[PDB]
Amino acid sequence: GTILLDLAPEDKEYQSVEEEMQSTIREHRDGGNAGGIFNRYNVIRIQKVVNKKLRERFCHRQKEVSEENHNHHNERMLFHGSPFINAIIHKGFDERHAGMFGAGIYFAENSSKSNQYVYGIGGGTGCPTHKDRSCYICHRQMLFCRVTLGKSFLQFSTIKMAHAPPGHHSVIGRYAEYVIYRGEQAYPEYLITYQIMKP
Ligand SMILES: O=C(c1ccc(F)cc1)C1CCN(CC(=O)N(Cc2nc3c(c(=O)[nH]2)COCC3)Cc2cccs2)CC1
Ligand SMILES: [Zn+2]
Repeated sequence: GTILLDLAPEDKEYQSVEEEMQSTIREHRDGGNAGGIFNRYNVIRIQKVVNKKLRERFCHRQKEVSEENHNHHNERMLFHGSPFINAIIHKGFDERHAGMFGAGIYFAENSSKSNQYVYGIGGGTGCPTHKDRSCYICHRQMLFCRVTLGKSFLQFSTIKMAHAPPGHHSVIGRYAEYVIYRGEQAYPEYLITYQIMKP
């Protein structure tokens, strides 16, 4: 099954991920409505996710994508946030649960943007305990994942697509939203447990 590797705060790895999480905070059109109001996370712990089977599907899909894209993975580390993280680290991303660019699995370069989703679309009703979307008490989680974009399609309006266009493997949707339509194309590498910190 899935085991979690407990990175150390003094790990050059750990540090690299918190810096990506910390440096990609930004302001959002909703004025902090969904994700709450903060300038910085209090990173409780960072964990590397290890799953035999998920690595295998990810590796296998990696080859097909490659053959169809001048033999390049075109992989990327992107943040994903969801109320579904527990199932994702245990069974991987599932497009059968899959928006502005169709029935896909969404990622983004800004940790803050994924933060909006940890309690659901538009932040839902905030933490279960304090019903607070800006809650500074409750621990949140997100994922820094390896994503196989393959040959990306670029959409510029909103479109309801089920799969990437032929010859493509992902959709970059315009801030850009990274969308794949196959779970295998993302592995959930880093489980991040954190708090938003009152400014
Ligand atoms: O893989 C999935 C899964 C796996 C296992 C399981 F048990 C249940 C689902 C699903 C597949 C559909 N996914 C769509 C999705 O990612 N949603 C949230 C979301 N949207 C965006 C970003 C982000 O970080 N998270 C970042 O960019 C902006 C869009 C949109 C959302 C829909 C519902 C809640 S958030 C959400 C996860
Ligand atoms: Zn709370």
